[PDB]
Amino acid sequence: STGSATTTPIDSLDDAYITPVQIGTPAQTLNLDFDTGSSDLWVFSSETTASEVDGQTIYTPSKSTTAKLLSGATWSISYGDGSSSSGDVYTDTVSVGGLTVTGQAVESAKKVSSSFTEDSTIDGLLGLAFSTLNTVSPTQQKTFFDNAKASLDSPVFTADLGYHAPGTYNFGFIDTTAYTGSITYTAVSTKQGFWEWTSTGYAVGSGTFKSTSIDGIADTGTTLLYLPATVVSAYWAQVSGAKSSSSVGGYVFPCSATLPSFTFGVGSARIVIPGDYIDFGPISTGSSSCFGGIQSSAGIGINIFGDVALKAAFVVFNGATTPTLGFASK
Repeated sequence: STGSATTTPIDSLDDAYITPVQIGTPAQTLNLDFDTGSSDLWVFSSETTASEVDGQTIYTPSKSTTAKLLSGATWSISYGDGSSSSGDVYTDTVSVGGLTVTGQAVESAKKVSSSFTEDSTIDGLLGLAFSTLNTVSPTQQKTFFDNAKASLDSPVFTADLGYHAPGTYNFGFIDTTAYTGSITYTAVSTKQGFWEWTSTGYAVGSGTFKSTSIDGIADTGTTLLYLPATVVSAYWAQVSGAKSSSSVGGYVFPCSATLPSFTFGVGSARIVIPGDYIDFGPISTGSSSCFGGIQSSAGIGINIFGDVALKAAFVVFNGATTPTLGFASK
């Protein structure tokens, strides 16, 4: 089998991407944030505290003839941005772009933190990291990809995120029309549960490529590119007036600037992020200070190849017995 679904930016900045997902019988369609940095499929629901729902579409398990309470199971998750959610668990039929999994754990939120409530466009998350990170207790549950894998034509999914435009998540096949050149594959460590890999270096604008190993995670659920402070300083030093602002929480730059590109290495191959992809707009409405799309990872504990990086590439998440990642230009 295969599946293919369009993913759409939630706003004019590409702060996140939503993909429609069918849950239950009859189908209830929710727009989920596909997150290769986490491993829970959780949704706003008829069980979510009413004051914490503000415009989201909810899953109502009592209206699904295929929903079954997973007795005794609870979940609770906290994300790198400080947000969180928790609740109980159902199993139900879940379909993405024509690919159907029966018995998928659908984690129903009883509580969500303010940032989720405040984002009316995201009805939940669909985790695509390794199932060892799944938070369901006392019986850990598998991701949608893990459950689908054996049925897929090939044990892979691909992320083709758009810049200020829709893109595609494919399951079970590699669309050879969706990228240019060849796909360069690179090793993955699953030891932390992430799609963790090592970039071979970077360049700023037309500058020379610096060969240096940068371990990080391919994370569709993170907006920006988080890299070591040395790399990030080298980038922003090429932008007149750019500075790190403790009050804003990262590098800002004059909105009048033209940003240089940023290149990252995948083996001997190179992925170029155009400068425009690094502009996240005014820090507050009407400000002439703009927020940068490349930020330091120094306070995180891990480097994160988020959407800013991934949207410059066609990315293969290869879930073969030894997983690997593939990157192609497009």
